Amino acid sequence: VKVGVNGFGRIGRLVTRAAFNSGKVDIVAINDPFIDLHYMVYMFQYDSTHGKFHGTVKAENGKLVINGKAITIFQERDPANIKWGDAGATYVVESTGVFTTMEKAGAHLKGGAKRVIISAPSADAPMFVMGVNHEKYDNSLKIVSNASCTTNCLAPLAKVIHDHFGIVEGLMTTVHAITATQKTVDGPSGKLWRDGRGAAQNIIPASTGAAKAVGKVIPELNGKLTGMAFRVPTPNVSVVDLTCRLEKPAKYDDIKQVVKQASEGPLKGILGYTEDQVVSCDFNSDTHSSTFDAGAGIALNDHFVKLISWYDNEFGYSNRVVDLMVHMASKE
Amino acid sequence: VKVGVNGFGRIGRLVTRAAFNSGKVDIVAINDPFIDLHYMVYMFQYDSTHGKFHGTVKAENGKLVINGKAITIFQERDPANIKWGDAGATYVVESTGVFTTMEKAGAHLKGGAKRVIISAPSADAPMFVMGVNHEKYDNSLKIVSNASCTTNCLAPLAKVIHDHFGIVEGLMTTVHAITATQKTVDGPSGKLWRDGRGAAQNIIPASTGAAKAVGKVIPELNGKLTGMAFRVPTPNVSVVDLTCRLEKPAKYDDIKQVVKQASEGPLKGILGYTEDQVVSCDFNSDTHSSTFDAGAGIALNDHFVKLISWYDNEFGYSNRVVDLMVHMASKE
Amino acid sequence: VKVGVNGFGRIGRLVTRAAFNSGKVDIVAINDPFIDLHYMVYMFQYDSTHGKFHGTVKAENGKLVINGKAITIFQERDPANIKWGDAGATYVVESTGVFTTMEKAGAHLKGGAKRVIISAPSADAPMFVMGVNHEKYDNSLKIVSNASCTTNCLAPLAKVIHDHFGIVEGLMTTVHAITATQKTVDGPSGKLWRDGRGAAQNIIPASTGAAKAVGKVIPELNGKLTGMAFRVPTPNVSVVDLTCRLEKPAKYDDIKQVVKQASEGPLKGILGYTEDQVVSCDFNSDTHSSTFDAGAGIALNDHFVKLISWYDNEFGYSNRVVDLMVHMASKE
Amino acid sequence: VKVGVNGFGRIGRLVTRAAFNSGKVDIVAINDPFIDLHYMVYMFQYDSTHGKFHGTVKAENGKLVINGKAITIFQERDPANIKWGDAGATYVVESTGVFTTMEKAGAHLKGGAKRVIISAPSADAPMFVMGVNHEKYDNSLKIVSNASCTTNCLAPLAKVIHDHFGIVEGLMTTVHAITATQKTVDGPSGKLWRDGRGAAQNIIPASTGAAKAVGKVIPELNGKLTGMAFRVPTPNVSVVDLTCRLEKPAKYDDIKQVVKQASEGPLKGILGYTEDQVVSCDFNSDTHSSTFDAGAGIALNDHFVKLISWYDNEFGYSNRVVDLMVHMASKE
Ligand SMILES: NC(=O)c1ccc[n+]([C@@H]2O[C@H](COP(=O)([O-])OP(=O)(O)OC[C@H]3O[C@@H](n4cnc5c(N)ncnc54)[C@H](O)[C@@H]3O)[C@@H](O)[C@H]2O)c1
Ligand SMILES: NC(=O)c1ccc[n+]([C@@H]2O[C@H](COP(=O)([O-])OP(=O)(O)OC[C@H]3O[C@@H](n4cnc5c(N)ncnc54)[C@H](O)[C@@H]3O)[C@@H](O)[C@H]2O)c1
Ligand SMILES: NC(=O)c1ccc[n+]([C@@H]2O[C@H](COP(=O)([O-])OP(=O)(O)OC[C@H]3O[C@@H](n4cnc5c(N)ncnc54)[C@H](O)[C@@H]3O)[C@@H](O)[C@H]2O)c1
Ligand SMILES: NC(=O)c1ccc[n+]([C@@H]2O[C@H](COP(=O)([O-])OP(=O)(O)OC[C@H]3O[C@@H](n4cnc5c(N)ncnc54)[C@H](O)[C@@H]3O)[C@@H](O)[C@H]2O)c1
Repeated sequence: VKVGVNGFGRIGRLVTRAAFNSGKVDIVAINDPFIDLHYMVYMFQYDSTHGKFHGTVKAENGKLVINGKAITIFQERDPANIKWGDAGATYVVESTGVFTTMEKAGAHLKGGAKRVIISAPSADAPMFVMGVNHEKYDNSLKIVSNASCTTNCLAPLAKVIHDHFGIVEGLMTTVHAITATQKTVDGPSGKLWRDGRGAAQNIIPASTGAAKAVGKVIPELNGKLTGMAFRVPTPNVSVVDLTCRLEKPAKYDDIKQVVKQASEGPLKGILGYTEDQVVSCDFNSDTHSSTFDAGAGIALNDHFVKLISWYDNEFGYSNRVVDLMVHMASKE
Repeated sequence: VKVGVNGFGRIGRLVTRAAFNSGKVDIVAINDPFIDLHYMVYMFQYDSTHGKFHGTVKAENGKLVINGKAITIFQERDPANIKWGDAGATYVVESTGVFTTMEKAGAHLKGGAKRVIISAPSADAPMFVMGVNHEKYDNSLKIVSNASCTTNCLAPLAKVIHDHFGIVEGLMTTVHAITATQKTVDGPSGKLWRDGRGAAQNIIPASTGAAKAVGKVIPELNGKLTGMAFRVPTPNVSVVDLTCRLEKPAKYDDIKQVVKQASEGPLKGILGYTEDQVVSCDFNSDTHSSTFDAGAGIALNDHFVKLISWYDNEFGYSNRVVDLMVHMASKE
Repeated sequence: VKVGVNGFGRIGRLVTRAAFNSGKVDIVAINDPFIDLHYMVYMFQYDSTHGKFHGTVKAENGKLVINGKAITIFQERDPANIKWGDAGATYVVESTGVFTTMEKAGAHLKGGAKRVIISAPSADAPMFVMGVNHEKYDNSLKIVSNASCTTNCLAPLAKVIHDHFGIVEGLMTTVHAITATQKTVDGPSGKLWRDGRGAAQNIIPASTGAAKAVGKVIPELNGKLTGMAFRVPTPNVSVVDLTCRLEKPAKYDDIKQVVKQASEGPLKGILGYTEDQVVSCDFNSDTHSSTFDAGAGIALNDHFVKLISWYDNEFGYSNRVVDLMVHMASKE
Repeated sequence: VKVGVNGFGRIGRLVTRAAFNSGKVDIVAINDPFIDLHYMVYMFQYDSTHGKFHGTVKAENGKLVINGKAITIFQERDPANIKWGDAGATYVVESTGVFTTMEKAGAHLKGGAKRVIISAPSADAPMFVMGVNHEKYDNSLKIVSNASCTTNCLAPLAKVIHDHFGIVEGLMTTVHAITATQKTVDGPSGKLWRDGRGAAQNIIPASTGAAKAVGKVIPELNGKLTGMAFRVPTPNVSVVDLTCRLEKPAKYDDIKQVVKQASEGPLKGILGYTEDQVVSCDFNSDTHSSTFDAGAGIALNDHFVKLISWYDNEFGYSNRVVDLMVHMASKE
């Protein structure tokens, strides 16, 4: 399938890296009004977090050429003015953070594209998570969402645990790395005041919808989960801390067995498992959605427990975008 | 009342700063084999976290003089070889991290001191927390402990909540700043392998006894609490995240009213209260033990809730050491 | 004397802090289209780098009131649409970073202000540096500039050394803390590509005009100095490293004596001197423009030498703005 | 040639990585009293800066097995008690930082080893630098030194420039990343006071012998160079800033040509060259000793210039150790 990209940021660029890594998806066009053709070369070649690109990159005849495949470049602010059709782009990835409703994202179809994928949650487009509800996707749907990074970590874990023991109620905290909507020194952040204070200096509390959204993707758990977040001064990689009460009694060692079996069968590639003494930098550029840390958790008794799971928020999420589009294309 | 210090580190120096500010406690001797007389002047004058000392500091006749008070300096590795009595030291503060049992800390009395206070938890000496059980102290006790920084934050908050609504069960996480037992780059750390990885780079999980210890200080809650910790890259100030279940039903607003009343009456100076949009740097050099953040917490139901409280782990703890010794002395 | 502020950022707010502390300058109006009235209270009360404000701050009748003085608030993007005169603002401080030429800054006079001071270098307005050329100011000048933070550190030091021994030639490097034009993660930065890479992760080279500009402020040194900069991951405080060649021979001790004498006489308050073992945090909220570090420098010969000087780039500069306006007003 | 390692730290472990990468050197024994057999596996597998080892690692029959080669493990404090001979170790790498003179390092020959290489400067063993004086090595010599990380960056650059234009005099500064002799919070550091202040918080000045040592390795430049250092809060990668005066006149573009030619001929693999807009993270795990940055430097005139060169202090240096031992072995 042939693909386009709107917004060449952290997610936009890493999705592009992943597609050339696989060879199931082919990238044929890119739009970003604030990055010119020569500046694109530089930003794709060099990366502070994940390292130099292994391959070749240059500019020839007004196009971007990676490993020898030529790509068409555009520079528009309004999405209705982009000529996707002429270039041959059948699916579009929307990753600017500015167009997350159905009305707004709809503008792409006007330029001659078939379907659109939003790289964030949505107030009204239907949400999917690979491993959990992806089989509910249908070819009547022209606009869809891949949810948030945090929701892709929490959802696979809660499904296994709910199926085998049963969840009565629960509360979540995430300790999360820094992103591009934060600030270097104290400053203006609009309506959300704590989010504008110095990012290199502070621990910062913040809101999250990620836990209530599990209830859309798993109906049975609707109304039984919620949570919050802290932002801390590391540049990539994050962690989930889930505290919950169970229906059926369960020793800690029984919980471990069930999680390892799922990682070796149906959820291979998505949910991992480990007993080593790891820390955050050990998961930099890891491709899983969720990895269970067996040593770091604890139980008060047979009905009340605390569980711990790690995730690369940039590079894990990027690879789930590509997987989603492949599934979709097999149902055309 | 006149006092001695064994260990001139982060706690040892800041206790000394607090006592000169207050003026009920008087410091008359100091022991540290690794810091000579001229080096002591430099370390007390300048501080990276809390700033310059306002006052005068100099060296005269082989003694350390601050605002005109002369202090006797010693350099011994073995605590039994030290002559406290001769210098006139009636209480000793033990803050080296190496002598935390009753056998080991007992050596100070062989040198002619009356009573000893350990600045950390203990396997066998009795523990106290101002505001919670300090009225159970009595004259027969020669060796005592002031517990940990985390236990001084959690204990006051749980006593209010247990008294008014009742705690059935609960689980705790603390997000904590870096300390002097960590390492600048990957290296050896003994039995705890995760503790030696790079402190400037990582989020690091670790164990903590601070929640079980609440059960010794408040007998009724023995066996109903436990928890863990993460270490993150800030130089000072930490936070508690308590998830718990209640006996009597309670709306969020009712919980707020009960906490504000306690802060304004019998726990004034120990427990604070706030509704402003705060972050970690806002509590640097604050003197409270625990401050409730009303905006950051959340409730699932009338029986299931998440509560949030801040603490300066260096400077809050230092001031509680001083308060304890005053109580003690006024009962001799 | 009564004054206005256009741009309530890091400099705009700290100038305001300095004036209330001193008491010769009085603030009566403030303009910032992106910070509303209630948001202003919060940003002035709490500060990550310098700490809480000691005083009272509140909102009453649509005006901002600090220790009982009411201030008029405006919200305009175009500086010509602003009514300075009506509020009683005789001088205006221009600290947005967007209006640094004479055409552009001229718009403030159309609103009824007398004189304007630009808080940055300028292509065409005349530049002044207290201690060096401030006595050349005169009444005919309606628009002026206070130069950059780096130029206020270098200029006083070079004038002493040129007067006593003579400078043939020289080259400068500054190691500088992070500012608000940098980025949290890899991203777009216009014409300067290196400036947009992750600020928490990297050492970053950049250009600076600060050394050539010394040649406008001291005509005799025109064409004999230039330099560059590196940006590093601290939140405040910077350092100068000057390498130079001399006309008259000079031992290191002779250089020290000449610098101490100037600090104790005609440059008191501007140029400091020290022989203690200092580091960067020791100068946080210091009010000098330049402090000579005697231990850190070194000489190859009696004609070839390396000199080292520290500066608080936020709070030192803020106090020089206030001093300039006093001089000006006492000559009306 | 068969090789042993004393001190399994940052350098000790990365040298071991490099030798299995090449296949010119074979590692057969390791000594470290503070890291037991099972702890060695963990520290070699996982790395915060350079990433997971690509290969296999396990423990079998009391030995360490990497990619299937078995290695003998020892646990001694005194180097005279190690049985190098029995294990078959013909050369020994000394990387503890405690044994840097000829007397002290001599103890290894008593255990039955042939020659020793010190991974640091030395008060009396003879020093070498690949690319510059390695051809002066002789088979009469039993104990030798590979100099410091900084000296391996400066020396190759100064040789090219001195040969083509001539150096009359010069002064150096290095901006340098953090290491394991620093501290997480303010504390005791012995005789060097600034070196014990908080490493995550400050810019710290320090001494260096690296520039005078160039005069041993290049006799003609003895007495014409010296310098100093700043330490800053990044975990790896450093930079050199050399300011110097020339004999023969030279335009900037002439200096560039000469440096590029040397990088493509005799000094290929040791000295690099670049015109792109790079920053520090772009050189993480780079194998060169010195890379010239052409955009970042500047000239005041035809006789007076400032030059800039980057270096991975951990991973560049490690690969030069291995190269030295190969050369040596060809002269047996
Ligand atoms: N950073 C993460 O870990 C992460 C994880 C999951 C989801 N996301 C989501 O992905 C989106 C972007 O995240 P990001 O981290 O890549 O931000 P980013 O700033 O790194 O990237 C955004 C890009 O959008 C471009 N852009 C802006 N306006 C545009 C327009 N009108 N037309 C075309 N291009 C435009 C910018 O030039 C920029 O390159 C957000 O909605 C975010 O919620 C981020
Ligand atoms: N920093 C905190 O958050 C905190 C809070 C509460 C309690 N504590 C506890 O206080 C104790 C001290 O902590 P710190 O943070 O000051 O550590 P630190 O390393 O800053 O201080 C320890 C000091 O003890 C000295 N020392 C070592 N051996 C000695 C001996 N034989 N005689 C005299 N002095 C000796 C060292 O030179 C050093 O000055 C620890 O047990 C710690 O757990 C720390
Ligand atoms: N921080 C330093 O070290 C330093 C030192 C000396 C000089 N300066 C200079 O001072 C100037 C301001 O610097 P800063 O560090 O406070 O930046 P900042 O971003 O902290 O402050 C800029 C402020 O200007 C406001 N602004 C933008 N457009 C405006 C408009 N039309 N009207 C009114 N306000 C507007 C923003 O909301 C913001 O509050 C810059 O030119 C900078 O170069 C900075
Ligand atoms: N870090 C760098 O960038 C760098 C660069 C060039 C040279 N060096 C030099 O290499 C040496 C070590 O540097 P490092 O960064 O690897 O320090 P490190 O702490 O990382 O490694 C030192 C190791 O020595 C072991 N050790 C200590 N005493 C011992 C003994 N008696 N016997 C056996 N083993 C012992 C320790 O257990 C530790 O593993 C120093 O001399 C340093 O100057 C370092």
